[PDB]
Amino acid sequence: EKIPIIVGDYGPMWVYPTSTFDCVVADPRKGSKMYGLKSYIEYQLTPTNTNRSVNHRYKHFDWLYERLLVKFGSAIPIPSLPDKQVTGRFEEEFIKMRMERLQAWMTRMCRHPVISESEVFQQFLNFRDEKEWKTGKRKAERDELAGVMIFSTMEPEAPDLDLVEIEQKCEAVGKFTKAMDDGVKELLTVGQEHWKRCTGPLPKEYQKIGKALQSLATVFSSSGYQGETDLNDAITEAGKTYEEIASLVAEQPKKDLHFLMECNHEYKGFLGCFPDIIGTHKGAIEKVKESDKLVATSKITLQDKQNMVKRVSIMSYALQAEMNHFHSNRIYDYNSVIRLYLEQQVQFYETIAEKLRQALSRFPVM
Amino acid sequence: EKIPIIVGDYGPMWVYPTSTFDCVVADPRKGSKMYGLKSYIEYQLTPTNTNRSVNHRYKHFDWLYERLLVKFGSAIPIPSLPDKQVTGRFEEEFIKMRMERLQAWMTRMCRHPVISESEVFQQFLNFRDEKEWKTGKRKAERDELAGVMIFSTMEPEAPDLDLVEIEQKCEAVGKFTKAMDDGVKELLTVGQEHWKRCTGPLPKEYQKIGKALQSLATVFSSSGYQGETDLNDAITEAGKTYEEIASLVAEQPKKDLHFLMECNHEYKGFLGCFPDIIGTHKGAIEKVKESDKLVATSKITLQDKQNMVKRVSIMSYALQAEMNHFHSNRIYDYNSVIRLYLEQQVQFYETIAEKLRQALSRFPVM
Repeated sequence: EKIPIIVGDYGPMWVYPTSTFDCVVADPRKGSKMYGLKSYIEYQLTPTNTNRSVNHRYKHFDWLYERLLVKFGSAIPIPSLPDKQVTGRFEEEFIKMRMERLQAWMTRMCRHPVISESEVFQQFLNFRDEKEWKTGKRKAERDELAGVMIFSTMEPEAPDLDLVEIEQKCEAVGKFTKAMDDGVKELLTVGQEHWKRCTGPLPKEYQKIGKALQSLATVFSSSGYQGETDLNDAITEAGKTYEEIASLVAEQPKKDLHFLMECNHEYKGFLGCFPDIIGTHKGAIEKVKESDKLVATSKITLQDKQNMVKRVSIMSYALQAEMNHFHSNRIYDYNSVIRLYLEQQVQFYETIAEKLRQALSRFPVM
Repeated sequence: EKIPIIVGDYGPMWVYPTSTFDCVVADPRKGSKMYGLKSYIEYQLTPTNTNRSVNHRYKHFDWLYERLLVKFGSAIPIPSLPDKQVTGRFEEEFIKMRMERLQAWMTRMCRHPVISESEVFQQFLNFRDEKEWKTGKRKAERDELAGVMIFSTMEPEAPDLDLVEIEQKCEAVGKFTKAMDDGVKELLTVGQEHWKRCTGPLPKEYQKIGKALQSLATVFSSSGYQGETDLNDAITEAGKTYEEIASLVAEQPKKDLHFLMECNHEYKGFLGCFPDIIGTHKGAIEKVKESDKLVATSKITLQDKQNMVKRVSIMSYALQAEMNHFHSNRIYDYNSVIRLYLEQQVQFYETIAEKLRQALSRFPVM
């Protein structure tokens, strides 16, 4: 099973294929298994590498998830699959957001140099027989090259680093991830906090204003003063213009804030995984310090000792390999969502301004 | 003393001069009257009609106020002079807002067809000797043509109106003013409410955001990942950009909301003069209903009766005359402040947008 690690300017990294490939997930189908009124939803996965489509119910993705988690979980963070919700198994909204989350989940895997070209993931996609599948699902479940053993399939195209060099790279990752986790948890709180404020009390204000104005115009109109008519219209419109800004405001987070939040959630997810991934490397590095203590107590041999080293190094490269894939994608992701949030923001203010500028051009120069 | 009332399409109205004139008030001077460390502030009133300047301490305006109130108070609402404040007699802020309120107060009087061309108001302005003034202040205080008597100087260039027609115009004014008063009191509340929200909790938010972002960039920068540098700068700047929006926001009401509020206060003031002002007329109209009852009880004569009528009509024309001056100016005033508030609003949103659009363009492109 080929899992190579090469070095570079940025340091170790996986070998990214030259012939990249993604995958689409849509067309919420409906399929069946004698139970009466209990038909599970089925999605369609259309790879790009070969155009040959396939179907999969949510339960199969969960299955896929556990496999990937069990197989590489000790080295590669595995994207979280969405929760198992409010018993709303059948309408527009539900399938939509779920299919949205599955789409993003699939693309993550497809983009991963190591996962995307594994047997389990691959066979998960390209399969014809309704039984050619059962065979794979079976082969998958008996693959003992999982857990820590996955490192046994990795081949570093570089020298050894002592136990020392290993422990150090471990600490580093552990300090970055904890830091970024703490950092994203805030960005998430203020955002959720700002969100809650733009969809609630803020609109009501512009709503109270716009109404306050309109009632006043109504009062002037009862004045019964010769020589007026033009103003009460300008006023009344200003109010209605404000009411629309109330709507525009209360309906904006769904166009920008939302994406910024989602991106952060996805990442809070990757981060939540390091607590585990880091405890295993720590134990591994700690177990390699006893090498000397062991060799002297005549428990193992120098060859056994030297293996423990060349072996725990592979671990680092894999956790070096994984981070390098992380950072790579982190930098791309935040640069796109922020770029997106701002753009939407801009248009937002620009739009409001134009709305005011209109009600304005209704009041004479005097 | 000429105080004529003519009729028109809109009905009775004062005779507005053809050669209009305003007056400026600025340059907070400092005068002295041997008390030691007790020098009262003095303002400078520069009429436009003749360019000859004059000085006046606040105490003199109060004096002017009482005179105008005593003289025409039974027919013309007299703008309120600002309160007598927090014992902060000497700095930037205080004199500024006070001088602002005096300026607007003077312009109100200058714009009034009846007040502007009265002896007391006029002499208040154009006077040379430090004694030529004492003479006027003296002449003013002995003018018995005040209170109800002011109507004796009014000349209606129109026929007589009957008690019925009178009571009706009275009710009307009473219903409009009460209505508009109630209406402006709200516009004032939401505004004060919106104000308090833009100078407090709202900025703190954009402040928390901008900081949340900046801490996060700080965390990424500790990552120690080969292949990044450009993003943490874009992020950190976005935060600082938000902090500036916090300032911009918390500092906006002073540029628009403020004028809109002030205009409403001034008017809440005219309205508060309600009452008094339409229950001398109310009493007058009520006293004219007893005309018949009297003439029959042989208390007065038909000639006496017919006088009461032609006489209470003059009152209406003078009042009616007052409203027509009110509405006239009301329509101009609201059309200018609203026009002003919007314009400022527009620029506000336009500015914020431009600020975002900048942090946006810090975007790479990768």
